[PDB]
Amino acid sequence: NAMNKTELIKNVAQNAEISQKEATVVVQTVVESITNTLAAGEKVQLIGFGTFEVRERAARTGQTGEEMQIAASKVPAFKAGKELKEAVK
Amino acid sequence: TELIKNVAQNAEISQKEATVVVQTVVESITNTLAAGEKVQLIGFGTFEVRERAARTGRNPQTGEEMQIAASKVPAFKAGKELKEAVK
Repeated sequence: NAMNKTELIKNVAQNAEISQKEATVVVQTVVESITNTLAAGEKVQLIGFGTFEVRERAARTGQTGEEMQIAASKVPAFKAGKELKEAVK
Repeated sequence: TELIKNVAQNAEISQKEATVVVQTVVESITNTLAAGEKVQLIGFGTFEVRERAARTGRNPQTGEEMQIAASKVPAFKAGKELKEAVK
């Protein structure tokens, strides 16, 4: 089935033929790196894969009927590259 | 390449090995997504494949019928920990 964090680490250890601990260090690093880049408002390309950035948002309007005004916000965003789009289709 | 720098630094290996190792991460994730399954990362977020069935629609120009093809879109859902850092 699916692949959680612990599953991914163990698949990286197996496939890169490094150890359980090294694999943990690398995946933890990928996670923390992207988080630290986006928190800084910056962009990060993980090539073969895609791009992570911060996407500025302004107010949509937007189930009682109501068009409440939702506030402007920064959210995270991922832009899949060509390789990822071709693997998955 | 700041990312590859953090890996070489935190794992204590060559930039070239950090390359290779990061490629492996990209591939598992890509392979799971390619199989229709999800990749779920505690305290970061989830990747998944947004599947949409063939539909028959309507040409916006002519009111004439229009097949709309099936699709498969790679998606990422950020979790709370990532959303909050970003705001």
